[PDB]
Order: sequence, then structure tokens, then C-alpha cells
Amino acid sequence: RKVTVATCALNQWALDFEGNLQRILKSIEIAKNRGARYRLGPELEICGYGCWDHYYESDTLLHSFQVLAALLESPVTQDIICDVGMPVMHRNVRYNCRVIFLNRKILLIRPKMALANEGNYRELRWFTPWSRSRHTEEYFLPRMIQDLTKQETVPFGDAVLVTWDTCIGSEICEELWTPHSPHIDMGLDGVEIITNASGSHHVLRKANTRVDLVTMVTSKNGGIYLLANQKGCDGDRLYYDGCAMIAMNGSVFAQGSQFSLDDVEVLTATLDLEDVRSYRAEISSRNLAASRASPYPRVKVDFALSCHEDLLAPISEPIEWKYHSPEEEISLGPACWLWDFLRRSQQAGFLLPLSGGVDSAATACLIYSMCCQVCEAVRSGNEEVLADVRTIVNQISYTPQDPRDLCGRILTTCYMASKNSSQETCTRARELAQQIGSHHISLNIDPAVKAVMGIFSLVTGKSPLFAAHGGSSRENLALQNVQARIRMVLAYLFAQLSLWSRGVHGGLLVLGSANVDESLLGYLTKYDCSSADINPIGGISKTDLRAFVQFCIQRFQLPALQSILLAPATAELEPLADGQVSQTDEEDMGMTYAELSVYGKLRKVAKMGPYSMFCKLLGMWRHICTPRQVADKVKRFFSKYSMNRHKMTTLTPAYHAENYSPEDNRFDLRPFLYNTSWPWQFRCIENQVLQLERAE
Amino acid sequence: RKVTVATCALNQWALDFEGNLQRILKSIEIAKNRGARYRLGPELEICGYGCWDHYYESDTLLHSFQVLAALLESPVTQDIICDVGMPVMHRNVRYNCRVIFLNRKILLIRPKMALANEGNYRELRWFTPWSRSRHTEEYFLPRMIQDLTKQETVPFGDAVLVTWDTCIGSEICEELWTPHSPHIDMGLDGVEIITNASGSHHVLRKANTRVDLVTMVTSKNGGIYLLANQKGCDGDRLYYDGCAMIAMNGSVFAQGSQFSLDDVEVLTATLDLEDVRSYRAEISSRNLAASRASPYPRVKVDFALSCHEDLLAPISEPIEWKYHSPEEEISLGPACWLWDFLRRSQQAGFLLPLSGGVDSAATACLIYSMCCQVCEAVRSGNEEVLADVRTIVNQISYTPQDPRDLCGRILTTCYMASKNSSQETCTRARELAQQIGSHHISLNIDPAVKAVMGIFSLVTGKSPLFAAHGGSSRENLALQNVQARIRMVLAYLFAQLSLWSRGVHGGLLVLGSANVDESLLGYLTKYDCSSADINPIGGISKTDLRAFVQFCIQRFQLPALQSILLAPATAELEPLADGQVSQTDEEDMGMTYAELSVYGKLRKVAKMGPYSMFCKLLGMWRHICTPRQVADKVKRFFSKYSMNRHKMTTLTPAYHAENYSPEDNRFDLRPFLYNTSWPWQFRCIENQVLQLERAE
Amino acid sequence: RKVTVATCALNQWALDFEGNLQRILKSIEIAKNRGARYRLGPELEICGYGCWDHYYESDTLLHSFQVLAALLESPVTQDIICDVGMPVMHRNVRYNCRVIFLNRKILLIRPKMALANEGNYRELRWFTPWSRSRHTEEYFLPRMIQDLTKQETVPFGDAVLVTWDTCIGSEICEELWTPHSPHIDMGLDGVEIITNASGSHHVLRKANTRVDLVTMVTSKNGGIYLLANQKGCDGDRLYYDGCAMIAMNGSVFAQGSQFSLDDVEVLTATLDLEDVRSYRAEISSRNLAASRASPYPRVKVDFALSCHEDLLAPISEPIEWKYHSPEEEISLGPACWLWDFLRRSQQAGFL
Ligand SMILES: Nc1ncnc2c1ncn2[C@@H]1O[C@H](COP(=O)(O)OP(=O)(O)OC[C@H]2O[C@@H]([n+]3cccc(C(=O)O)c3)[C@H](O)[C@@H]2O)[C@@H](O)[C@H]1O
Ligand SMILES: Nc1ncnc2c1ncn2[C@@H]1O[C@H](COP(=O)(O)OP(=O)(O)OC[C@H]2O[C@@H]([n+]3cccc(C(=O)O)c3)[C@H](O)[C@@H]2O)[C@@H](O)[C@H]1O
Ligand SMILES: Nc1ncnc2c1ncn2[C@@H]1O[C@H](COP(=O)(O)O)[C@@H](O)[C@H]1O
Ligand SMILES: Nc1ncnc2c1ncn2[C@@H]1O[C@H](COP(=O)(O)O)[C@@H](O)[C@H]1O
Ligand SMILES: [Cl-]
Ligand SMILES: [Cl-]
Ligand SMILES: [Cl-]
Ligand SMILES: [Cl-]
Ligand SMILES: [Cl-]
Ligand SMILES: [Cl-]
Ligand SMILES: [Cl-]
Ligand SMILES: [Cl-]
Ligand SMILES: [Cl-]
Ligand SMILES: [Mg+2]
Ligand SMILES: [Mg+2]
Repeated sequence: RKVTVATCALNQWALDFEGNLQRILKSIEIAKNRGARYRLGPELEICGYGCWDHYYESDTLLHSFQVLAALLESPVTQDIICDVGMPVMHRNVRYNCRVIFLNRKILLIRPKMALANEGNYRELRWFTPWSRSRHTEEYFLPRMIQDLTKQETVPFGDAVLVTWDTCIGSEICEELWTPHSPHIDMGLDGVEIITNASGSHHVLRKANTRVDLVTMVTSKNGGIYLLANQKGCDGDRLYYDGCAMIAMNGSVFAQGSQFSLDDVEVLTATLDLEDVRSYRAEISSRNLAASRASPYPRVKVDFALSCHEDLLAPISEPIEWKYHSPEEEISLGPACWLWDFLRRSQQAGFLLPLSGGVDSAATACLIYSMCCQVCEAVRSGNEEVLADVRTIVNQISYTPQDPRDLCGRILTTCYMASKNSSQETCTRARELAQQIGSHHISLNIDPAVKAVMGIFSLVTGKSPLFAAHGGSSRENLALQNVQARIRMVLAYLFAQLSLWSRGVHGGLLVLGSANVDESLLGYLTKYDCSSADINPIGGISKTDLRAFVQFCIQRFQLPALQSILLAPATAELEPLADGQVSQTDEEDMGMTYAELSVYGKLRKVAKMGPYSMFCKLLGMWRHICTPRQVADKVKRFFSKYSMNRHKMTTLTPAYHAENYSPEDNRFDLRPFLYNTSWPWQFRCIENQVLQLERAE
Repeated sequence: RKVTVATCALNQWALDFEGNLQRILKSIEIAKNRGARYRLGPELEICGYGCWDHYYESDTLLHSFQVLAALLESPVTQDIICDVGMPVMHRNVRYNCRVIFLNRKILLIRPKMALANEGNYRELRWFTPWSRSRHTEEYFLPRMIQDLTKQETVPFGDAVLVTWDTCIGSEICEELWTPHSPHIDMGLDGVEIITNASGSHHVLRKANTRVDLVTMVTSKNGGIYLLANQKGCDGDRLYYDGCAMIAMNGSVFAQGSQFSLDDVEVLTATLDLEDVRSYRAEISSRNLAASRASPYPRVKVDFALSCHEDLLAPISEPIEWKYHSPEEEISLGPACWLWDFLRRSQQAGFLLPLSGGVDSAATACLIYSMCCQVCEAVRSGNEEVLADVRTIVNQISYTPQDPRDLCGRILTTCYMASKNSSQETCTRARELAQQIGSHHISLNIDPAVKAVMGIFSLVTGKSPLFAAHGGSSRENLALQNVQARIRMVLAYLFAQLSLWSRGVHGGLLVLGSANVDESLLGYLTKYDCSSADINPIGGISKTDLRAFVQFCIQRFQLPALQSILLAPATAELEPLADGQVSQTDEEDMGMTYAELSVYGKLRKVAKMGPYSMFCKLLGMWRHICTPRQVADKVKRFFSKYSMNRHKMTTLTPAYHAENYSPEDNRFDLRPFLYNTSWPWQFRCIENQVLQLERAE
Repeated sequence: RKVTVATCALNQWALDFEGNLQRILKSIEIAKNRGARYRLGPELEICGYGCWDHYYESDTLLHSFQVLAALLESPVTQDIICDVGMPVMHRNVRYNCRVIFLNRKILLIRPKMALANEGNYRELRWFTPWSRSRHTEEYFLPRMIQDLTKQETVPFGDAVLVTWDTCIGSEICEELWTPHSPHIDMGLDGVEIITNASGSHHVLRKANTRVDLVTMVTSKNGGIYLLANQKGCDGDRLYYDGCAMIAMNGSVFAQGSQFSLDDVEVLTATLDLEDVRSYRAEISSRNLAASRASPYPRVKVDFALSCHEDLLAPISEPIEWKYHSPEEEISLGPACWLWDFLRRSQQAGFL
């Protein structure tokens, strides 16, 4: 009848065994206080999901087991079934596993059967899928575990648990949406509870597909579904957004946070198993298509999941899943990201080159949002967060209440004007900093620039001129770039010495402000301020950035943003001749951010090369453009793209948000020395155009 | 009786279909002129091996076929069997394939059955292995091919080719390295000739493994074995080093270049099939197993490998494989990789910061080596090299004979001294430049440094001091780093404007000079000159570098190097107080380049975390060090490594040389925000140390 | 973790049982003193490889067993696993065998599955290949052995050895050179250490082939690989040139002499089993095939290859194989072959 189960989101850290252990323990202790008899944790939670090439290392395996032993001998784990994740090597093959134990015995080790090998995922690099479906083998335990557990071997493979009162089965992360998912046969076999341990990272706007899936599955097959997921940054450019859930028969009973500053969040629910049994009768109490397939092996477990609590235990009522707006998503994720980055880097704060333009502004807003979250958290009684703030600012007695106050201690904004900067942009940056609370620095680079160009003249005997002073296209560009790069040099100097100049220990993380759209076209200066330490908006669309900044006005009460939004998007690096005004980035690029986004998505999402893309747009923009015209747009896109790709190889690491990122380290593997005339492809395009231009 | 076969190495280029088509045609034409009736190409040669995520694009598939259709309708391919590679989608699964055609008819498509998923390889990201052994399906041909070939379908799978006189089998690359390789069962079923198309890249010293393996195989199994490989840079960090070979019954019959400036290099041999047959007939255990061997599907082909060429057509005689010394390898690999960048980037030359030290010196030697190579190639009658040069140099009449004259056209060294630089280092740089013939630039950064520091003072009211002037540790470092990044600002300014100042069109690629040992430890300044466009020595050991440079003294007649070798490895950026001499980078790092090299190899090559590494060293350095000491060495390494790993994320792409490269984009994936205290792991280490101190 | 293993080259002599016995004992004693818990010998080392038509003689079989019984009751062989070779008649078929024993108990008898029948070799004249792959029969022990060992039978066939810490397989000589060698399927089924007892003779310039092959194998397949061989003249035209080796994951860890005037030369190495395991764990195509691999019969053994030696027992470091020039080979081969004639012919010199 009535059972009480727990799932959870943990902020795990790659190879951080000590912390990882304490987090797992805490969740189990929490679940037990709430009356749970089964606890589900995230995929590979013992070592942290993102260990990458450390999985090749045997030490990883070893410590994981030492962590497992600690769990097994811990008095908290008594009388609750615990499903943890670690790597495990069986017969010289490395598997991504679930280790399920109860009262100092291992019940079953259950290896993953479908591995993620797309986008940021590459599990086949380190793990093998279990291929012997509906079968188990005897796994031989480490003497370390034997001595403790008093078992020689345990079942290893595709099996389910049978207890005195129920039948629980495992579905690991992506097995949930893999063709022919375990949950189908488990359902058929009569499995009433299905646990899914995830490690899925944030992706702007796609939170609902996870929820929908679990929902549909429970709706279609009946049953309780448990989903646990990592939450936070585990040591790289991903943010895991654990929307841990508990679903039954198509309804949701517990909704876990997508972004929060909690290291441990536990969901429970009290459900009557008979609701499953009667909901399944409601559908098909009959037989099926006559399948006669090999049935699931069964691990007998001497334990009752439901135990006497009924007399008081309130049944969980169904709930509606509340989603975040896309702007709320943006204001929360990169924000919580930046918080883990700061706290785990053990760095003294951030250094933000603030230009008075939209992106640098958005970046500033993310920090302010971070501060708010921290204040919220501290108010909420979050000891970990309080501990951390106190450690970051060095003040034992400190207690952030006003976000502007915390911000000041944590953020240093820096406006670096050139000879041609307007008074307006300088002002806007000054105002925005004033409003969020940051320590603002305003300086002029021109003395350093004059000096560099002096060195050049001194040695070549030649003086480059700006385009407006009769300079060549090359000279103009070079000059612009020098200023860009001097800014970067200065940014790092302050990162390294500004706190020093204020009488205080420590150094700052440099933050970048490239957006995903310009990153793709390479419309940036190699090694200017586009290269920093971390970039939180690197993966966000320009349009979304504007959207996010306009949303910040009212949510954070920052009026300084209006002028910033209204101002013309221009880079004041070159003097303006009489009769003309500044050129906008969109004219500079030779395409609007809108249409740039389309190329982006057609390229990475829809997997189109130039010919394919030419054909798509030809129809999409059939009214607006002519065949010759789209050819030119596409050609212009691919050439600029290819010419600039090398800029991508060295680009600052970015929070992952859009599934159309051009990021080269993990998500978008590509050449960087292309033939930039695309002779063959472009010829195909021409032929098509010529063919169409034969119509009357 | 006698058959004439060809294999080759092509300098393919990712997505360069036009180019790739022309090079394949050339190989086939060269093959025919030399009398071959079979021609084998490299792995995925139509599209070029390294298209990475473009493999997801239908356009890659489509254009590959268009190339194929071109090959099929081409007169040159008449009466020679052609083994060509491309990706194929079959039943909506994407495979790495060989396509064998003859006289406008596709004979068979052979999919790869084992993929490479380690190191720089990750075929599983985009392809699936064919897994039905000795089995075949019908491939439905694209309409375009049908209209040309008048075929509806062709066999797709694990099949062999039967001619009137022989039986030909395919082994694709990594299949040769798998435990139960195809060549075993193939040889037992009477396949006489085995063809292997590879696409494997350079690794210092590992050339013999490929040779020994193919030789062993034909020795153990009998038969002729052909290997083809890409040669050169196809668009990324890798150099494919085509050691294409022909081997029979354990002897080599043709050895292809490892590094050469040739786009197309064809090997042919004339062999007697009767030698194969009698070699096999002499192995009793083989024959006992061959009269019981499981059969391969055979595609019957109306063709004779041995024609009316028999008339005294001279049988090929056995040869000894000649190898390169490790220094010759270094002298030739990155050199060719550099030529390929220069010509395929359509850039006007290189800009090399030259410090008067070993590594930058090495980089200079590579460029000179390249120059010699180009000169040698031109003297050989190589028309594409001569064209390529004239294009780079914009003078259609130019003929590089002297290596020093070419060098001055395409290289620009740049010495950049600080206030503290010594006169010696200046002169070493200058003397090296004179001797290789580069255009040398000598300047002082001090004016620019003062200007930047003046900016900092104007805005903070504080002035940083060098440690020798009582500055703090941080001040001293900030100061050193500033100078360092200023050098980078200048480097790019000259890269962009130096030719302009000399009244010449174009720009330069900036070369880096980070070695693989410093890259590992993070012993470099983020965004100093460590950050360039490409780094030809970023994957090479400090010890190999010295060895290389010392080799260059006699090989290239460059005496300036001796002083460069003999001089103390010091970075003159800070002033030294008297009573004290300048600190070497080895005491700066806190470890010798030697012990560093060991950490790096134990790390990547032996897959070792800090506990494992401590254990290994403890035994290795048992005489030299005490366990307490070993722990400190290991902890210091791991500490430094992980505090600095972020420097890897934005670091300049390096030519891949060692298999212990710490490169983060492809070869060595790792997190970049570690818990740098390594609590768990260091605890385990201290436990062992205590345990060892108590007992004895 | 770390295991210490031994292999050797013995100057055996056809039918010189007394002598052959003493040399085997010496190797095992040398092995134990150097800390090994496993000792591999050369092919047919009890009787000496080149007995030729004496293999037809029951006496060869009988006396081989008497030697074996001697080894079994010998104190020196306590607590080390010994791989020793002799011919065995089983169900009235004569096989070239490895006999593995431990502490007065025979663990398994592994018959040769491919014989050499070319050049100077002609094993088919006197032996039969074992042809039931991954299969085992009961060998009925001779009474003499039963009374000593208190065993009635022992497994006879294509089986592997499982200890507490590891899995050991046999490849006999020419099996390494066959197309579908045992080491392939063995490595996929988790055999960590492969032992090879050979008896192959000198051929000018061909030494590298043996080295390259064993190296290639452990490179491609992972694992430790031990090779033993006779060294010297056993009674005829041939000189066995024992290039005994120890190799792991594609590197050599011990190189034995090709020509030397030593009767017994033992190689030991100390290796970490964890290095094998992680080397294999890094090969995706291998692991995809290993999770689908057909199983070998296993003889369970109540023994640990890795003992309380772990205490700073120094791991063996990789070495480069040093070869002889063709002239050094000529200078050394026939020279040793000559010393062996002189001393074994009990003659006073040469004319
Ligand atoms: N295939 C290839 N592989 C490797 N490297 C390659 C290469 N092709 C060129 N390169 C090299 O890469 C280097 C590129 O860097 P660099 O020479 O500095 O120039 P680059 O970064 O290419 O040009 C900067 C761009 O930024 C834009 N801009 C201007 C002003 C402000 C802003 C802003 O929004 O902040 C942007 C401007 O319109 C311009 O197109 C060159 O040295 C070039 O030789
Ligand atoms: N976990 C983490 N994730 C992301 N970023 C992290 C981080 N931890 C620190 N950071 C940040 O990274 C930045 C590091 O750069 P920066 O502050 O400039 O300093 P950094 O590059 O760390 O220090 C430079 C090193 O170069 C050496 N050096 C000196 C002189 C000459 C030479 C030579 O051979 O050329 C070398 C010197 O001994 C020193 O150790 C800092 O802003 C820091 O806050
Ligand atoms: N005036 C400025 N002050 C501070 N940072 C700037 C300034 N201008 C540009 N940046 C930085 O440079 C990048 C944008 O380049 P740009 O479009 O030329 O303004 C972003 O990473 C900005 O943070
Ligand atoms: N005096 C110099 N002139 C030109 N390049 C230098 C100089 N010093 C350092 N570099 C560059 O900076 C890196 C080495 O840093 P450092 O060890 O401080 O000399 C290499 O990439 C060099 O090319
Ligand atoms: Cl163990
Ligand atoms: Cl069952
Ligand atoms: Cl400090
Ligand atoms: Cl803007
Ligand atoms: Cl804007
Ligand atoms: Cl200090
Ligand atoms: Cl130009
Ligand atoms: Cl040096
Ligand atoms: Cl040096
Ligand atoms: Mg903006
Ligand atoms: Mg140097």
C-alpha cells in the first residue's frame, strides 16, 4: 500500500570525493527524516558526472569505492534502500553504474545500456554499454567491500528489485528517450516504481521536454517515476539544472528546482501503490500482442518499502509544474553558475570590462542577480551559502542583506575609454555600476596606445593612420585592434592588482562578454576583451540578451538599462569624418543578428552545409529574396564563418545555453583551416541559381 | 602470375571536394601510367578525413557522391579497379566506407567494422560500425548514380572481391589493430591481397609500429598487404604522415614518405601471386585451419589483375624500411605542417617572436627547415610546390634556390627587450636571424610598459614595485605579466602591419613557442605570447627541443645556436638586486624539466591520479627521495597543474607530437575548475606516508 | 596489485633426466630467491626438446613422470606455481604438454594445439594437436603420482588458471605464430598473464622477429606475456638461442641472453596488474568485443600471485632490446654450440 520515496538534486564536483560523500550522506539523512525508505541520487554522483578523461584513471574507480564503503558503514543509511552512481569495471570493462545497497549489503549493480554520444556528451569515450539484456553476471567485490559487507559477489546487470511489497526498476538518464526504453518492458513485467538517475545540463527552453516525457511515460504505462539530477557546476562550462521529479500515472507530485544555490535538495512523496495497480487495470488488465520475450531477472530483497506509517502519513496530492520564462531562465542559470565558479575557484571576485553596451550590461545583471540569489539564500537559512560568502569576503561576521552591498564587495567594473569614446557610453557605464553597487573604474587607454604606436614608428619609420585620416583599410583595422588588445592587457592588470590597490588580498576572475551570434561569425578581435577567464553569456543569443536586459529593468529596478538599450550599437574605436556617423555592428557584419541566428540554427541544429542551407532559405525567404540574393547571403555567411573559425579555438569558455553553440572544445568539433572559397559547394549553389533564373 | 598494384598518400583537405577530386584523379592516372590494375586510396579520401561535425551534414554525403559520380564517368579510371573512401548513409545509419568501382560500375561498398574512439579519434560521434560479419545487404543507389552507372543496387557489407586471377579484401585502418582482425579469417578463406585505407596521424617515434605490424601480419598470414594514408594537414592540429606501404609474405616492397611536400605520392609494386600461394602452402598449422575456414561473401568481377603485362615486367625486389631519427622527425613533421598552413591559409608569411632562447630558436629552425624543403622540392621538379610559393610571394617568376632568400620573404623574427633584458640575448636573436636569413625586428617594450603602469597609477594612486625594489610577490608578478602581454599586443601589431611598413601587401601568422611541458604545468602567462595563431612545437618535450636544436647546428650550419644552447634558461623581465643572479625557469617551476616530463607521462600515458602516481614514484625514486618527499613532489605537481588548467582552455592550437599532450580541445579532455586541495586524494597519500614511517 | 613472475632459459639435454631435473630445480630456487610466485620453463623441458624418435618410447613418458614426481616432492617448489613441460599419453594419444603444479598438487595439464611441421621441426611425427578448443577432459594420474599428490585426476585440455588476484593462460610456442592464436580469445576472456614455453632454434638475423611479435601482441591485446626457451645444444645440429623475455602492454621488461655459457638463466619482473587492466580499459573496439567474448574453462587455485611483497617491492622499468650484429651472432652462436659439444662429448679438444 502506502510508500514514501525520495529523489534529489546534488551539486556534485568532479573528483571532489570528500564533498561528494557529504552531499550524498546529507540527502539520505534528509530523506530518512522525511520517512523515505528508498532514496534515488543522480548519475555518477559519487565521483561527479563531469570527470571526463579522469575516467581513464584507476584512482577514480578506487576512491569511488572508498566513498561507497564510507556510505555502507554509515549509521544514517540504515533501513533505507540507497541507489548511488559510480563507475565500475567488470571483467576489464568500464561501465557507468547504479549501486543499490541496503543495511550494509549491496543488492544489485546496474550498468547503463545506452550511452550519450551527442553534443557535450561523449560517454563512449570511457564507458561501454551493457549489451547482455535481461541478464546478470556475478560481480566480484573488492576485498575492501567484502570485509565490510560480508559478500563475495553481487548481481551485475539488467535486473529489477523485488521487495516484500513492490518491484523497483532502473532507467539511467538518456535510456528514458532511447528507442525501446527499459520502462516499456519493466511495465509489462509489473515494475511499479522506476528510478532514473540523470546528469543532464541546462539548455535554454528545453526544460519541459524532460517533464513531458516522464509525464507521458507514466500516463502511457502507469507507475511511479523518480528522476534525480545533478544541480550546479561540476567543474566546467556546463550547468546541470536538476529538475528532479516524482511522477505517477501521468501526474506530477514533486517538482525540484532548476536553479538554486542549494548543495542538496531532496524531494519526497507519499504514494499508495494500489493507485498504480488500479490505474493499470483501468488501461489493459488483459494480455498484450503475445511477445514471449526474455523476462527481467529478479533480485529478491528482504525489505518492506511500506512500513506501518499509513496511520498518519498523508498521501501526496498532484501538482502543476511551474516553468521559468526564458528571461527568468537567463537571469538564474548563468547566475548560479557564476556563484559556483566564484566559490570553487577560491577567487576574490570578478572583474568586468563594462562598455556601456548591451552585452557587458547583461553580464553585470547576471552578477547582480547572483547577489540577490545569495541574499535570498542567506535569508532562507542556507548555512552553506552564508559560510561561502563569509569565506569569499573574509569577514566572519558578515551577513549579506542588501544585494548592492554584496555586489560592491564582489564585482569590479571597468570602463576603458579610447580617444574616440563618447561621453554618453562612459556615463551609462558609470550609472549602471552606481545602480548595482559595483566598484567602478573609469580610465583612458590612449597614453598606452600612443606609446605602442610610438614603438612601432620608432622602429619602422612609418605612422599608421585611421581610415578617416586617409589611412588604408589595413591600417585602420590594426589601430582599432591595438586599442582592443590594450584593453585586455589592462583588464588583466586590474584583475591581478586592483584589490591590491585597494589594500586587500586576492585577485579577480576576468569576465568576458561575447555573445553566441558574434562568436559564430568570428566578428571579434583575437585576444581583445573577448578573451577572459569565463564568459557567462557566450552561449546566449543577442536577441535574448536584449530581451533579458529589458526584463531586468523592472525585476531589479535598474533604470540605467533603458538608455543602454536605446543607444546605437557602435564600437567607438575610430574617429568619425565630417558628414557621416558611426557604423553599427549589424552593418559591419553584413547581416542582422536575426538572420545571423537563423544561419546559426540551420547550421548546427538542422545540420545544414551551404548547399542545404541555400535550399532551405530559398523557400523560407521566397517572398523576401530572389535566388541570386539568398545565394549571396549564404555565401557571405559561410566565407566569413570559415575565415574566422580559428578565433574559436582560443575563445574563452562559455556557459552553455543554446544548442547551436559554435564552441570548439566540446560541443562543436570542426576544422579551423578551411578552403574559404568553398569552390565545389558554391558551384552547386550557382548551378541551382542559374537553373531557376531560367524561368518566365 | 604477376599483378601490378598501387597505393598512395594524398594531402586531402576537409570539404575541399574540388581539390580532393583532382588529387584522386592524379593518383589513378599515375597508377595507370605505372601499369597498375588496382588503386587503393586513403580513409574517407573523398571528403578528407577530418571533417569532424560536418559528418552530421547531409551535404557531406551528397557532395561525396557527386565526386564519386565524377570519378565514375572519368576516362582516366577505365580498366583499373579503384578503392575510394566516403561516408555512406544506408538504411538511415551513417557508415565509414570503401567504395570499389570498375569501368563505370560500383562493385561493392565495404563499411568500417571497428571505429577508433580514443586520443584525437572519435568516429563513434558520427559513424556506426558494421557488425554483421561476413554478411551483405543491398544498397539502394541514389538516382544520380543510377542514371550514370545503370545499376539499381550494389552489395553493402563484409564481402570480398573475386577476379579471374585473385581475391581482394579490405581492412579499414583500425581493424588491423583490433584483436580479431578481418585479415585472419580473410587469409584463411583465400583472400590473396588485402587493402587498408588509413587516416592516422603523426606521433613522435611511433612510425615503426605501423611498419612492424603490417610486416608481421603478412609474415604470419601470408599474402600481399597494401596500406594507404593521408599525408599532411587536412585542417586542424594533426599531421597525417602517410607511411603508405606494400608488403608481401613478411617483406616490404615499397615505402612511402612520412613527411614530404607532395600532394600525391603513388607506390606501385609488381608481385607474383604464386609466391603468396607457395608461402602459405608451407605452413602446416595454417593449412590444417584453412581447410576448415568459414567463407566470405564474394562479388564476382569480370576482370584480370594480371594482364598482358607479364612480358618481362620486372618483379619488385624487397627493401629495408629507412626511418628518421627523432630529430629528423621533428625537423620534418612540423615543417611540413607549417608549409600546409601557410599555403592553405593564403597568408603572406609568419611572425615569430624570437627571444634568444631554445624554443623560439627551435621554431625558427623549423621555418628554415621548411624553406630548405621547399627549395629541395622545387629543385625536384615539383610544380605544385613551385606554384604555391609563387602565390604566397605574389611573383609568378620566382624560383627559390637559396633557403636563406626564401626565408627572408616568408619569415619575420621579432626580438622584444624589456628594461632588464641583457645585451647577450638581443645579439643571439639577431645572430640567429642573420644566419637563417629572416627579416629581423629589434625593439624595446619599456615605453609601452611605462605608459600602462602610468595609467594604473593615475587611477589607483598606487604604483607597483618589482620584488627587488621591495614589491610584493603579487606586484612583482603583475609587473612581469604586463610586460609579457605587451609583447603579445606588439606581436599582433607587427603581424598585421609589418609588411605594410615594408611596402608589401598581406599579413602574417604569429607563431607560438610553448612546449608541451610548460603547457602541462600552466607555467605561462595567460594571453602572453603563449597565445598566438599556431604553435608548431606545443606538443614537443623540452628535452627533444634541445636535442633538435643541437642537431640543427651541423644539419643547417647555424653556429648562433651554440651560445643559445649554452646560455642559462632565464626570463629577463624583473630586475635583479645585486648579490643575486637571475632565477632559472627550473627553480621557478619548483621541479626540473625531467621530473616534469615524468609527471606528464605518468599522468596521461599511465592514466594516473595523484594517489597512483605517488605509489609509482615512491618505488621509482626510492633511492633518491623519501616517501615524505615524494608526497610533496606529487602534491606540488597536482596542485600547480589544477590551479592552472584553465590556461589550457584558451591556449593556441599546437601540432600534435607526443601522446602525453595536455591539449584540451581534442586529445586530453578535463575539467577546468578543480578542487585544488584534492582533500580525499592527498589524505590517502598522507596515510601511506605515515604507515611507511611507522614500519621501519 | 604487483606480482613477481619468472621465466627462464635452460640448457637442456635430450634424455638427460638427472641433469634436466637439477637445472629445473635451480631455476625455481633462483626464482624464489628473487621473489617470484610463478615460474615458467621451456618447451618439453623435462625430457629436453630434441629427443626425436625417443618420443615413441614409453620410457621417455615414464621417466618424465619420475622427474615430475621429484619436482612435486621437492621443498624448493613450495609456494611457487611451476609451469613444466613433458610429453603425456592421454587416452592413448601422445601430446606435447605443460604441467602446472603448486605445493604438491597438479593444477592442470595443457596440451599443445598447433604443432610445428616444417624446417627442422616435425612434431606430427610423434604428437597430436589438442583440437577441442576451450574444452577439458579428466586425466587419470599414474599410481606413482596419486600416492604422492593424493589426487585421482586432473583437468587436461584448453583451460586457464584463476587465482585470487589473476588469470593465467598458456600459449605453447608455435601457437603464437598461428593465424587464430589462443592469446586473442584469451585476452578477451580476461586472462592477464600469458605464458609461452618455446623450443625454437637459432637462425641468423631472425632474432628480432620473436621480439617484435611478442611485443606487438601485448601491444595490441594488452597483458603480460612471458616467453621461455631452451638455450644451447641439446644433442644435434641445432642451437636453441633462448631469447626469453617478459613483456607488458607493448614494452619489454626483461631480455634474456641469446648465446651464453650458462646452464640456467632466470628472468624476473615485478609488474602491476592494474597497469594491464587500465591499458585494456582504454581500447573501445577491444571492450566492445570483450563484453561479447566466449569463455575459457577455469581451474580455481587457492593462491595469491601478489603477496605481502608489496612493501616498496620496486616495479620493473621498461627496457630497449639490445641485438647482436650479424658478425657478433656468428661469433657467438657456433662458439657456444662448440663449447657444448666439447663438454658433452667428454673429448679432450679439437683438431
Ligand atoms: N586559417 C587560419 N588559421 C589560423 N590563423 C589564421 C587563419 N587565417 C587568418 N589567421 C590569423 O589570425 C589573426 C587574426 O587576428 P587579427 O589579425 O588581429 O585580426 P582579426 O581578429 O581577423 O580582425 C578583427 C575583426 O574584429 C572586428 N572588430 C573591429 C572593431 C571592434 C570590434 C568589436 O566588436 O570588439 C570588432 C573587425 O571588423 C575585424 O573584422 C591574423 O594574424 C591572421 O593572420
Ligand atoms: N579555476 C579557475 N578557473 C578560471 N580562471 C581562474 C581559475 N583560477 C584562477 N583563474 C584566473 O586566471 C587568471 C590567470 O592569469 P594571471 O592573473 O595573468 O596570472 P597567471 O597567468 O596565473 O601567472 C603567470 C605565471 O607565469 C609565470 N611566468 C612569469 C614570468 C615569465 C614567464 C614566462 O615563461 O613567460 C612565466 C609566473 O611564475 C606565474 O606563475 C587570473 O585572473 C585568475 O584569477
Ligand atoms: N569601452 C569599453 N570599456 C570596457 N570594455 C569594453 C569597451 N569596449 C569594448 N569592451 C569589451 O570589448 C568587447 C566588445 O568590443 P566592442 O564591440 O569593440 O565594444 C566586450 O568583451 C567588452 O567587454
Ligand atoms: N625577449 C623576447 N622577445 C620576443 N619574444 C619573447 C621574448 N621573451 C619571451 N618571448 C615569448 O614569450 C614566451 C616565453 O616567455 P619568457 O619565458 O618569459 O621568455 C615565448 O612564447 C616567447 O616567444
Ligand atoms: Cl581488491
Ligand atoms: Cl528470475
Ligand atoms: Cl595574495
Ligand atoms: Cl550594444
Ligand atoms: Cl545592441
Ligand atoms: Cl609577499
Ligand atoms: Cl592587404
Ligand atoms: Cl632556454
Ligand atoms: Cl633550456
Ligand atoms: Mg551590447
Ligand atoms: Mg627556450
